[PDB]
Amino acid sequence: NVNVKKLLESLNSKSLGDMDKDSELAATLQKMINPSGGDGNSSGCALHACMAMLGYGVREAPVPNEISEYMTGFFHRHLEQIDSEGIVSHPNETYSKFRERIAENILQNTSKGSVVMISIEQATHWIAGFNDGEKIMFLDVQTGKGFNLYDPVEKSPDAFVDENSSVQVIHVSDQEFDHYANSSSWKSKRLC
Repeated sequence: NVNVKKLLESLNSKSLGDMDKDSELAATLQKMINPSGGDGNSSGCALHACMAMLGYGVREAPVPNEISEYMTGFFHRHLEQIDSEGIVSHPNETYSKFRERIAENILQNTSKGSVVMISIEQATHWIAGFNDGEKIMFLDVQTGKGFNLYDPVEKSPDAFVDENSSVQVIHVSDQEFDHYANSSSWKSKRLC
């Protein structure tokens, strides 16, 4: 049974930059949460990443035919935030700087140990964010990457972000995460 505290300890002892940390954790979680390497709707992976980082457990994300159990209606209280402008890239902004700037917004509006669901360009793609107290870790546990904007190719930290790129930071409530935790659907998802 997967102990997330001990993954973080181990990881945070490494002389790796923050992006590489995120990338390592996410690749590790991807194998557990998305073993099938599915590439459809990423919201369930991102939610399962959130659940894992909050200490509820590491479970396999719903596959497409399990979406209708719970994920189908998950965001109903957040539809306006998901459609809003959110945080828009600046011209000539590198991936690393846009990341840092997203991170600062999240760190200012969230408390330590919290998580957020991050919509990329109005739900074009979902990633997760974990506030460890000093920094935000960005986790794409569907594809096994840290911060990305759902480009069809990998992007280095010094690549330029395309104009008008955006993310919407969705503050899913502690109630919403707990509700999921107490559902049949979560409980039938395979532990590990």
